[PDB]
Order: sequence, then structure tokens, then C-alpha cells
Amino acid sequence: MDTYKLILNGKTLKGETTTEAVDAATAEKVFKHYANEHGVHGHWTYDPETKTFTVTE
Repeated sequence: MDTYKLILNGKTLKGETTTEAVDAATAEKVFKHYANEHGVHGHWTYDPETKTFTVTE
């Protein structure tokens, strides 16, 4: 297991959350929904060194 982080770099929301997941693609799915729930929609990147996804508006 590991901890993954999502940074939301949104037009109105700057935010973070984390999730524990078995792999990156599992965290990704969790995060894609999370971002939509929070109305942040845009460009996705993933950085394996800090196990961090960023979604940028």
C-alpha cells in the first residue's frame, strides 16, 4: 500500500487531499472522481517521486 496525494490547482479552489491505495491507477480513479466532486476540471499530471497527482484548471 502507499499514500497518494492530489493537488487541486483550480480557478477558485486551491486544495489537497490524500488516499491510501494499492497502486497509482487505483488512486487516480479515486482522485478523478474527487476532483469532479469539487468542480476542478483540467490537465492531469502524475509525479511518481512524491506519488502526487495534480489537476490544473
